[PDB]
Amino acid sequence: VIVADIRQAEGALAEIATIDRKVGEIEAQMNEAIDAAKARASQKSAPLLARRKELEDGVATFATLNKTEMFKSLDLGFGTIGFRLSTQIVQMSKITKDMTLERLRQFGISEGIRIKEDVNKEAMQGWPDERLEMVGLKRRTTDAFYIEIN
Amino acid sequence: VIVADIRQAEGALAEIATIDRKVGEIEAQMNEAIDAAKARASQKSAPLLARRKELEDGVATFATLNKTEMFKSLDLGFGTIGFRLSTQIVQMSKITKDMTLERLRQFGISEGIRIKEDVNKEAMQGWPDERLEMVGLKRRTTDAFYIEIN
Repeated sequence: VIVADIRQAEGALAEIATIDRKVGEIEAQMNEAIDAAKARASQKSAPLLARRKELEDGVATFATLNKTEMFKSLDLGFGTIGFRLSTQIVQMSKITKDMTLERLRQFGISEGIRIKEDVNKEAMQGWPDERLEMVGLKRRTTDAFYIEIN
Repeated sequence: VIVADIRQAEGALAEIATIDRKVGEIEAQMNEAIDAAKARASQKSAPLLARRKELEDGVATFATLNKTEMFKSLDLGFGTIGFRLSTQIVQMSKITKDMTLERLRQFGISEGIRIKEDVNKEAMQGWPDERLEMVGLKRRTTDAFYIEIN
């Protein structure tokens, strides 16, 4: 396209604003198709997963109440049941994860700590250009074109 | 449900494995409905957004080539066009964001730095219970029931 004068811009920005209105409504129909699918899926499978619970439980009390004689891992053809040992490391009772860090740090244990550092671009903003230059940063100042539909 | 004997478990784990097979196929149909919607949406709007580009550009060269006389922000009824000043702070040319941090830190500027610390649960794992206790951590050891379909 070639926009040779002010009327021809006016033109373009009516078309553009027609596309925005079209597109943005293509994207309403998709979110109705997707909305509907998520709703069918979850409609049909809520009762199946309710039933799977009852049964899952079911076998559970049975396998505990009968535990001592019965087991490792009893094969049931359709799959295995049984008991497994999972160790997890967790906070002590009244101790937050930040208190564990400060302790790791009081004791000098840096292997205990995971750090992710980042530059604070907002204390930066109120610096002069020279202070930025010393920390390896520059203000990039753009004059950019904007079409801005109503 | 009440699973009073080994045959009745066998029962349950055939049903369960039927649900898993049903559900997990409800969830294939949804991802075909959603797959299809994302594909219609993006089919109809690829040409509309191609056209929006041509026009967007279009007005752009026109507004630059004609810049000095023409502008702030010319109103076109359907919306505004023009030029705006956006300042952004960015890395200097051969300087990574980690070198800017180390510099911030060489100079003692802690306001420049954003930290997010975290406990390394993997150096933890090879600790005795007592070392954990001092940093406020405990090994929680669970014996859990597992039904595990084939």
